[PDB]
Amino acid sequence: ALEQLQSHIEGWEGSNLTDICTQLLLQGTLLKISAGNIQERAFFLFDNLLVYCKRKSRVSLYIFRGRINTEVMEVENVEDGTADYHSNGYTVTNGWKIHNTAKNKWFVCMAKTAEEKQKWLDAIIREREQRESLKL
Ligand SMILES: O=P(O)(O)O[C@H]1[C@H](O)[C@@H](OP(=O)(O)O)[C@@H](OP(=O)(O)O)[C@@H](OP(=O)(O)O)[C@H]1O
Repeated sequence: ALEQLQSHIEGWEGSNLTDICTQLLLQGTLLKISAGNIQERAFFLFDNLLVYCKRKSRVSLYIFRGRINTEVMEVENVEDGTADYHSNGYTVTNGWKIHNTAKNKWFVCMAKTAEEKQKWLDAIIREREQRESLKL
C-alpha cells in the first residue's frame, strides 16, 4: 500500500516510503500558510515522515511538494485569533505551526474543524511517542 500510494504521487523526491515508513497514520487536506502564501495541500503523516502534496485538478492524483523527517519536526499550537509573522497577518483558526528545520522555516497548518485539528495534533504526538518508545 505504501508503494501504491507513492506511485500515485508525481515528482517524488528522496527515499522511498517502503524504505523508511511502515504505516500511513493519517491523511487529510489542510490550508498551509508559508512564505506569505496560502495554498491547500494534501498532508500524509507516516511513521518517521510527514509529506505534503498538491492535489491535481481533474480539468496519478498528487504532485509531491514537501517532506519532513518527523524526528527533526517541531510543532506548536496556535490559538484561534492569532494573526502574526508566520500567518503573515492572516487570522488563524483551527491552526498550528510546523518547523521544517531543513529549510530553517516554519509554516502554518489550518484544518476545517476543531475536531480535525485535534486529530492531527494527537496523531503527531502518537507518532513521536511510538518512535521514542522501546520496541518489541
Ligand atoms: O507556489 P509559489 O508561488 O512558488 O510559492 C511557494 C509555495 O508557497 C511553496 O509551498 P508548497 O511547497 O506547498 O508548494 C514553497 O515552500 P514550502 O513547501 O516550504 O512551504 C515556497 O516557499 P519557499 O521555498 O520558502 O520559497 C513558496 O515560495
